[PDB]
Amino acid sequence: LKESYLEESCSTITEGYLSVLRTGWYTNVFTLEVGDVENLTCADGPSLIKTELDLTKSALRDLRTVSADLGVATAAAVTCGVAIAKCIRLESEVTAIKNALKKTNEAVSTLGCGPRVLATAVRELKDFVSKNLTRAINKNKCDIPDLKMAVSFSQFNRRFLNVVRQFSDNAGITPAISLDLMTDAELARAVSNMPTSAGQIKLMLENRAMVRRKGFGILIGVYGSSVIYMVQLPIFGVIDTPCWIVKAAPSCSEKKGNYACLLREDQGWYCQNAGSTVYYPNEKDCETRGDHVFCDTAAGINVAEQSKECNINISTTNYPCKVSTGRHPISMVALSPLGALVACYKGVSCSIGSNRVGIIKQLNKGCSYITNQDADTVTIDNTVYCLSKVEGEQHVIKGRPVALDQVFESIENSQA
Amino acid sequence: LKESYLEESCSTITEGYLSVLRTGWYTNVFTLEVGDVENLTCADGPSLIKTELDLTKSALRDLRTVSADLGVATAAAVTCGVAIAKCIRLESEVTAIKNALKKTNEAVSTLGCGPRVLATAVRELKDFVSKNLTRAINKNKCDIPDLKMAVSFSQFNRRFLNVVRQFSDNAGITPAISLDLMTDAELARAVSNMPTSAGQIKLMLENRAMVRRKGFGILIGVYGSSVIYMVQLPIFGVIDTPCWIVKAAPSCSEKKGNYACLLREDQGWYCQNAGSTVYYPNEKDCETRGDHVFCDTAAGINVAEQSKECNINISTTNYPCKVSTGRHPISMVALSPLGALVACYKGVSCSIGSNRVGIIKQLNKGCSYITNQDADTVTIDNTVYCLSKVEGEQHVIKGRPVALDQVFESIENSQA
Amino acid sequence: LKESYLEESCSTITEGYLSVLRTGWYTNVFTLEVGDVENLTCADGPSLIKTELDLTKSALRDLRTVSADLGVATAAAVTCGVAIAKCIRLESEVTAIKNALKKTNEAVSTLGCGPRVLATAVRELKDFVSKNLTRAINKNKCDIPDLKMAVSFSQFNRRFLNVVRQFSDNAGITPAISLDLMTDAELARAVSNMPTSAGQIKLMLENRAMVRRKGFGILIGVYGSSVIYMVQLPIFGVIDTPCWIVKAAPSCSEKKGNYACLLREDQGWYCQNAGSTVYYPNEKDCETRGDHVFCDTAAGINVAEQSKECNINISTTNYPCKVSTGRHPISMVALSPLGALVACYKGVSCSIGSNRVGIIKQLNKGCSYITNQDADTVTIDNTVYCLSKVEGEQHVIKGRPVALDQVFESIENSQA
Repeated sequence: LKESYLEESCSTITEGYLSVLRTGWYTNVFTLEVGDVENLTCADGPSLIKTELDLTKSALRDLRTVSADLGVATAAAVTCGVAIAKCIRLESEVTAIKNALKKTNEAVSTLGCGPRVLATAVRELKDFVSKNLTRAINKNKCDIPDLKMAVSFSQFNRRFLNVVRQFSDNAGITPAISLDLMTDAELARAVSNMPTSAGQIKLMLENRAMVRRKGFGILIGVYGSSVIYMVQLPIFGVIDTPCWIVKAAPSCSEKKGNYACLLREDQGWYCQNAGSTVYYPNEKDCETRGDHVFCDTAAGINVAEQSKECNINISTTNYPCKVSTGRHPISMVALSPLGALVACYKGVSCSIGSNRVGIIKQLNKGCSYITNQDADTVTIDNTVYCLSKVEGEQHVIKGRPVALDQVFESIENSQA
Repeated sequence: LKESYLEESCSTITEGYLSVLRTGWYTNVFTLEVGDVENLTCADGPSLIKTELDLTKSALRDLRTVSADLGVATAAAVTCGVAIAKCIRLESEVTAIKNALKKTNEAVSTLGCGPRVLATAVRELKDFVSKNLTRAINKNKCDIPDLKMAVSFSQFNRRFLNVVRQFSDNAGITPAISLDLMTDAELARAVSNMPTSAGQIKLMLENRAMVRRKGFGILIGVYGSSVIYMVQLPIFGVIDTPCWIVKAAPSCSEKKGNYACLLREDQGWYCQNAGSTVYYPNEKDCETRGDHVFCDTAAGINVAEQSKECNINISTTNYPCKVSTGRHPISMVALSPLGALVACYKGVSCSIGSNRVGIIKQLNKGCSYITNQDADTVTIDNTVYCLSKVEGEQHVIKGRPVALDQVFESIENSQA
Repeated sequence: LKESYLEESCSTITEGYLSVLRTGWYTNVFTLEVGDVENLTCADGPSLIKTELDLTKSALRDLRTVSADLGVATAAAVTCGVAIAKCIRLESEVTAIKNALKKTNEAVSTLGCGPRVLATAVRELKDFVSKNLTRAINKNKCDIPDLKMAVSFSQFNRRFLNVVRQFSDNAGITPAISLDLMTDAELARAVSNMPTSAGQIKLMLENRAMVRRKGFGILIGVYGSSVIYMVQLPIFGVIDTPCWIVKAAPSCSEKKGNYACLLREDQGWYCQNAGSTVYYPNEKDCETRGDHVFCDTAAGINVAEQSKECNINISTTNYPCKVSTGRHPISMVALSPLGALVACYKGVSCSIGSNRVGIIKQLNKGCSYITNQDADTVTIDNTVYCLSKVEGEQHVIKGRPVALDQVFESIENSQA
């Protein structure tokens, strides 16, 4: 909640973060009973209930014609998911978990390889198909005067049909959990049943939309009158360790109308997990929510603890800070948590504006750091960048503005 | 509508374009009245209307469990969008705009920070919930013999449920405007109310599907019986300035079975806006529609006016034309507006075919330029490239085929 | 089904593949009859059937307000698709194919430019609109006591409305075929009608979900009471030629706490088609299904047959094997078909685990090759990588671990 501007490097650092680290996967297997619906037929000619039965059977048979045979964390995670659809048909665990879920609509159970996985039953469609609807469909009569029967049917199989749309349209693995895959109460029962300490399950529950976004779904298959799928939910088994984030902007010097520029390439996320610092170089591997930060940890890299020497004595530091270099001039804005680093050079015009006072001042050629208490908006030409009004303490560390040590090594080698 | 082939560089230039430049964002805030639907309950056991009420209340409460806390133009644009959802709950402007939209279903109004934003009301669901439906749900009786009441209910809340699907499934920010977020008449009222000159609003209206594609949606929140969302629509405030587009293909020379190749890296879009030339290096930042070109301008870079010297005297030119170089042979086709540059080298076979005459001739090893009046199709091996039949005048500029001046500087440095 | 581990290069090769090569596009044009539905109006005030008619007419008119004007294979393919929507409105082939599909609901016919394209009719909505429904809507009376009429209407136009959602939401070109664009029976009739030999159509039919994923849809337009769209289905006209796939992992050597590392950059897919070897460098250009491999061939590059000399004598080989080089240490796992190459260096811990025995052993610093019969899982720190249990024969080829010859050329040039 305390941000430091490195005057010496035209850069920012943002501190004060709590990890929410994805360390594992929780499997919520759902079983949707459709019922013995294949052995029902409408022979009283064309009918609305007949059209719904033919639609239901066509979507079900279309799902029975379905068969299977990236940033790093997700690929290791998918290898997990495949492992669980496999061990499922294994030893017909179906038969086992089937016996286990007749008894109840929600239960915990160790799978052949599964370490006590979650099983949730949704049987409304079979009971309706079996009880109310199948008695009205005995004797092959569907143009019944009971129009109520047709409307209950299209409403109750709607969840299954959209479920079929969601599985047929995405070739078996949705990237997240829709409210039709798992409602919120079922989502909450599954999130609540995860194996971690109290603060982690409670915190994951709060922001359960992130559990939705970071999880995904796998088709297991159709067996008779049973619909089977599984949802992989990220277990954020690690919370409240230090994280901090690093931003940087181009440092350019001009002599005689010509430019020499350099830029730090160590932007992105850093976290202190298990005695090492993990770098999440891409934005998408981590995600902020207020003061808490959600990261998939398998997406990070163990880097040496050496990054604080990149702030204190960056030229003279022992680990070589990686940088790139350039020969022709640029201009841009890298927005920061409590401001913006604005590199505004000849050829562009930059300004800061206020939602209360209007444009305050055009901003200077060179590297400038602007605070989000200072301005409400920044503009470069016609590109508009507005800014947040979030509060916290900011600080300036005075100093004059391939591995960077390979740039010093390249210059130093060419002159002797 | 006049294309020039640069024989001297194996390259094309396409001229004759009218800008449609995204210069701003128009905010269309929608208010969907759901009604006082929470205080209705069905106590006459399980029912179709009860299931619809429980579904409606579950989707609404699921949306009440929703909370928040890339090519450059879009990120600056999102900072806008966040600014507007913030200033909305501010000073409960809700209460203000609420007072303002009771009076009418469509109106203009300055927001606390909003410079006269658009407000659109859609109240059908509350009035139905309140008038026809709530009187039939008094006294907690839902298995009524009026089946008409249940069908009007599922049809009228369908817009809200798909609206809920669209907001719950995308974690609050859709990338575009579906016909369920904003119908065409509401889309047209909002596009029509934008702040620019007549030719721009009329032209944006024509191709309003691009306004759909370039805009996006933000969830604001649920308050009581009111549903609130906002749609950011791009204001293409700039039209009919010169744009032109540059394509290039590999120029390869062979000696003794060995290749030396070079390629211009200045492909992409160029526009003359406000005294500078803006380069849109990625295709997606600009989009053609006939003779008009749609660009998001915040996606471009002010480059010096020096690019025409890259055509006249490219080796000797003063700004250094950026190029890359290579040592091992390749082969490819870069399709152009009125043809194709085909670099066809040893190892591949290339041909042009006609939909009328069939294969005309196999095309030559080397760099060839083919016109879309010349052929209907071009093939390299089994990769098929067909071509358009669009008309306009083509011209050949005769000439023998890191910054390119850094390639001349590198060769020139190594021999003395 | 026989995998070779190159001990000499810390690398894997997987052999035993059957091509399923996308060599062409099959066009399935669908014609959906909506009926003369515009000339029907409901004047008996507000009604459910009236709301459905107004919705249907609003979605239809919204689709009448729709107008148009990447990894390489797809872009050449889209130029195909555009060619076919063009030649369609040409010579009003509509009128021709219209005459041709009155006679039947499915037929083959050469288009003006089309080489005998497929036409499929779906007319249920017009016949219902015309026969049962239009007689009940004569005399402008929609609040009829027949509630059955309203439910048949919303069910029958549902396919058209979701069809409209799918076309309005994606700006006219879906990336694949939903079950609502083409049901499985229509999908099967179209796949079955493709121009190739028996083994190819039969095999494509098996895994028709890949035909779905690799095809896409194009809006042609609305004319009166006729809905028109086309689906481009990939014709995998080539099957059962040799393919093989190459993986590699970093080879690192340490001296005095310092690292020198190199890595082969020739990972990806290789196929023997038409006398040349085609390289599919990106995963997405090819896709495995068991022992068969699905590739879009226009996505590949003709490379010289020289790659087997990259295995036998890679340092001394004549074509220069492309490699990159590095100066600072890394650590990672590249999973393989029958195992994993695990480069585990100082700073990380790696292990293999078993679903039966538990963690077997922590894995060694250095380059290790682990078989999927050997372990069920591998872990680096907290990043979990599990593994498959697929069977086949593995083999080790003993040997001590820019173009690679440019790395030998760079070292060799700097010392003399």
